[PDB]
Amino acid sequence: MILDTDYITENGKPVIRVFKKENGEFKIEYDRTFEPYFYALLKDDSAIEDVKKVTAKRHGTVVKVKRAEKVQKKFLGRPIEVWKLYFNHPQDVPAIRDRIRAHPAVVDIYEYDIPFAKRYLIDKGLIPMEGDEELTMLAFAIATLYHEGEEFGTGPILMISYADGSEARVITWKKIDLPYVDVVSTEKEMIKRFLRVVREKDPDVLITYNGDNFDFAYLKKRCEELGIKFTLGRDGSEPKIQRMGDRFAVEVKGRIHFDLYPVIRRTINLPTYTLEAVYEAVFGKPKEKVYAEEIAQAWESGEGLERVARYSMEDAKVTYELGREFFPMEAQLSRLIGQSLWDVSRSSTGNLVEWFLLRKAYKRNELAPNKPDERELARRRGGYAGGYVKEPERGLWDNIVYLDFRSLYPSIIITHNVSPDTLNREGCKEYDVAPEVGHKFCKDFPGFIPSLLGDLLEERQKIKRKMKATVDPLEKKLLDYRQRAIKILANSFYGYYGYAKARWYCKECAESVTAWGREYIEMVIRELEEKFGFKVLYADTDGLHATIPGADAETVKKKAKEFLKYINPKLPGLLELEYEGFYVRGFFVTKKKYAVIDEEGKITTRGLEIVRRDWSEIAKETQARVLEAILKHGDVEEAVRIVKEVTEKLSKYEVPPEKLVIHEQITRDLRDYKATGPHVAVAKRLAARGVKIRPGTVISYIVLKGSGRIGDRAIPADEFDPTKHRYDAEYYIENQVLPAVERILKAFGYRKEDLRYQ
DNA sequence: CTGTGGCCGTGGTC
DNA sequence: GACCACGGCCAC
Ligand SMILES: Nc1ncnc2c1ncn2[C@H]1C[C@H](O)[C@@H](COP(=O)(O)OP(=O)(O)OP(=O)(O)O)O1
Ligand SMILES: [Mg+2]
Ligand SMILES: [Mg+2]
Ligand SMILES: [Mn+2]
Repeated sequence: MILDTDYITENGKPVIRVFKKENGEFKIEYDRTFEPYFYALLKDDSAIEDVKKVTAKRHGTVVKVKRAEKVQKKFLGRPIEVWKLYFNHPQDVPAIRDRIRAHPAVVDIYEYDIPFAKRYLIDKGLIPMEGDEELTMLAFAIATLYHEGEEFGTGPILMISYADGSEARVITWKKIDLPYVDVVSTEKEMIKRFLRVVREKDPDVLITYNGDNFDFAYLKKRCEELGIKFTLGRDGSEPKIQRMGDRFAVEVKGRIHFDLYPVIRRTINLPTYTLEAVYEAVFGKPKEKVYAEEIAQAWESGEGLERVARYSMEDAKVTYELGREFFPMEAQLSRLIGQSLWDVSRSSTGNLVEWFLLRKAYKRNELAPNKPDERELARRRGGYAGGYVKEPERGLWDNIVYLDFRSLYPSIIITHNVSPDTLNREGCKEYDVAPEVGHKFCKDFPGFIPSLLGDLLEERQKIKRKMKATVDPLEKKLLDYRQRAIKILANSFYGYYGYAKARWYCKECAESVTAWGREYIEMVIRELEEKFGFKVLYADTDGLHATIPGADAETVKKKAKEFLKYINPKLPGLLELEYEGFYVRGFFVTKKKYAVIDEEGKITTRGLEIVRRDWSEIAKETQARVLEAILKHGDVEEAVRIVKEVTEKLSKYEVPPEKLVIHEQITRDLRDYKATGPHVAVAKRLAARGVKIRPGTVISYIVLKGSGRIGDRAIPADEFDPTKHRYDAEYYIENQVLPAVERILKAFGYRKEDLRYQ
């Protein structure tokens, strides 16, 4: 099983290294035969003579074209002649490429920015993570001495916990009478002890939660301060701090550093992303949090250190368990993209598509288009029309069926062959004409991307089957995640068409797909309402809620199933409308915002404050009980009672601070805020106190009593003291709770005045 | 930073 | 007050 590739340099020449685990044995395979290259398109092949003489000087050594050879390839399906330019070292490519491209006789150059080790994986047809090979895994975590306002890594590490299938232990340098703690003499010894555990357990995978940004950087800092070599790689090396825009990523050569945070952040929708919060959401159970001041208080006194050691040990065990649960998803993705697990688990979905496309293109002999330059970027800024959203019938509706297209946009792309290599192509024999926008797509031969989406849909269907059959709830949720991930990947191929930085960019494709989406959903609505007696209550892009007014439950279900048997045979190719759900009661507040209740009493909520991270819990909690009182009890006067009790509770300061907190992400550098809302305001004041804020920081705040701008009244959550200053009960009633519930109770004739406390 | 459609609170213009 | 960009997050 191939884990990774890289290259090192020996004698000025590149040597590729393949990291493999075969029959339980770790191997490093060396390939010295592989030659970096890119392609050049010429006005005429006589100019190759002059092009071959281009040189660059890098670090006082002349760089030259090692060898040129004329190759036949295809570009968007069409034949094309290019010159393959080989070189002696990968670094030769960035050094010479601009000067090759600037040559008068060179129309353009191609595939000049593919990393050499990944070029090797693609060109050699190697897929990481294939095989029954069993990998070993080890998680670790750290607990550190912390005081507000000190530089990173100033305080010593106090404990390094670690966990795998067998044990879960804490190394520390103070005496903790617990059975999983190993006390050693010094911090330096604690670390050197951790180093040996890893070397001797020899894990294939190293699992952390935010290790890319916290744990490994702290360890590196302590190692420098204590004079330790931080030897974790299987080749003896220290961890390699790669860079990835605003964040960092940490490699550990020969092993897979599996950092959970990017995957969890991508998969689970939480207001905050503490390890406790993530653990709770995946496994159901709570995790106690001990705090940096608690930790430091215990350490400087000797007392209460066993709560800290337990907390440390649970971090590792929980990290390991999260690691075990999500690893199969990342492995399969690794196989589907054809890149390392280390990459795919940190990759944007754009780069995942790009890397999948590059690999398939090599197998098809399709020269890849280039990422756009700044001028092509600017001519791609135009938008295009998206999906049809129907304004919902409002009020309370009974016996609601939900009908929804399977994998709609991918299914359109495949059925109508929507690809840049088939758009207005040649003199073709059959085409499909997109409605409204008119683009013609050749049907004589399969388009590049259309020919590839099918298998992604099968893979999802296969996982979906496994999911619907699985009874163990934990395994069913993880399987829900995997099938959602493959669905988002497949839809990302559609979005890629309209992605400005995309290689195989194609706005006509993108807008042809949406336009077909609109035609199909509107045809279904019209057939439902004008010929089968349904009232469509709501509809979005490719799904719709519908009922037969006045009919009983079993009539709606029977007529809905009848309609599907009628419509699906008139649908072309993979277009298929699915029976997706039935609800005894539902009500629709606005576009994107509704709630429905199934026959078992499960309320499904979409879009409403309940589901958002950035409303306070007290608003979300009240809306949930209102929703239950209406949808499950039909008792609207109880809903009202609920609201008035919560408004009276806020007025009397009887709601705890935690339900008052608001969570809002900083998405960009503070300097770049054209408008400064409350969360930004709080952020800027922390930034002024020397507190690192970066895109992805989640700000937690409460607004205090007062008036004026709300950002003027707002404070970090951790800093609210109910004794010293009281919270803005007025704010939470009129700006949080009442807008959340009145958008529902409006439909029953309640005005805000009916919900407040006198 | 895969796409567009959309709700909604905040606070900057008059 | 009206007007209305900006920003955040959600439904597809
Ligand atoms: N994250 C996304 N990125 C891009 N396009 C999206 C995304 N989510 C939804 N869309 C588009 C493409 C989908 O075909 C269409 C309708 O969404 P949806 O019904 O949720 O998915 P789907 O039809 O592909 O899968 P499913 O079989 O679960 O219904 O909206
Ligand atoms: Mg569906
Ligand atoms: Mg849908
Ligand atoms: Mn669908």
